[PDB]
Amino acid sequence: TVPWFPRTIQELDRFANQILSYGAELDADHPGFKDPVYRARRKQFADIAYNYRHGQPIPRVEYMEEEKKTWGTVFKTLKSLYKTHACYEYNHIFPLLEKYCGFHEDNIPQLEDVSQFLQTCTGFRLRPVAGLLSSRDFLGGLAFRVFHCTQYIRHGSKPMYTPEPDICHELLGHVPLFSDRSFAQFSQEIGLASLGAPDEYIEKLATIYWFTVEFGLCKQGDSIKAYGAGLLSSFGELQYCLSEKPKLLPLELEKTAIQNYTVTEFQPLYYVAESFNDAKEKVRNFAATIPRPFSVRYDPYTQRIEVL
Ligand SMILES: NCCc1ccc(O)c(O)c1
Ligand SMILES: [Fe+3]
Repeated sequence: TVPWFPRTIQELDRFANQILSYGAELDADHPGFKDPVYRARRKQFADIAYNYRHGQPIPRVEYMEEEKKTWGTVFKTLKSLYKTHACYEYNHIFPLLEKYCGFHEDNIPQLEDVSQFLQTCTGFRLRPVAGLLSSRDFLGGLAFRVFHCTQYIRHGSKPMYTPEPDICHELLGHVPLFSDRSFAQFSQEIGLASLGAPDEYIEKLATIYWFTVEFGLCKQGDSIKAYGAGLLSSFGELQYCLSEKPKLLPLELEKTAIQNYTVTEFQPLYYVAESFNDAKEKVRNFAATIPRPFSVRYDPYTQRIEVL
């Protein structure tokens, strides 16, 4: 039968009891695996996420000097590339994040301040997430303009590398785009298409998500710029994606939806969007082909999904 999905924004609280409990930091391969302090610090951030409930302010955390040093290294190194590689929407908002959210080399911004700023721009809000959510729950949150965000940071032994999302990736990669109204509507359309969709389509939407929100390129004037969070938080791939090496294809969902990708090396190919409004339209058309015995609409006044 139709798989369950949240109908009010508060029902998102039901996701905490549905994450992968044995996370990446438990693998022998993780940069912080033999470090017991790092291991305890991760447990500490996971307990904060676990106990969090919709509507509460996100807890503030005092980051250690070692964590701030890792943040500073990542921040200074990536910052040099945005003016020439990042899409206009990213560069337009960055100064405001520096002024009101504390985006600076010496300070890790607190999620509550960032979430309030996003709320004022487009109504997006953040909630801390323990570990790995299923694609279904992760995309479902977007229908409500809710982004599940990590609050921990990568291990300091390898500042320019992370095998998973961490706070540098969320703040430098995702957050700036969620400040833009058109990108916000586009992300939300992906989430709405996902509600009650059969598993095999959830995987298609997760693949579309990967080639847009995480690794998307966008047309701007007669140029091409990065807007994908995974590119914007990766020093090496951001430079590589705008060089002559990768193959570039126009965003076509029927095709993008089944494309294979790897998470371990630079992407051999990227899809280019004409604009976020156009990508939004393509998602809405694609959602029409998903076999669901109903239709959905979000009502921002009461924060509930209406099932038609
Ligand atoms: N679901 C696979 C892991 C994942 C999901 C969403 C993201 O934004 C990200 O950076 C990584
Ligand atoms: Fe991400």
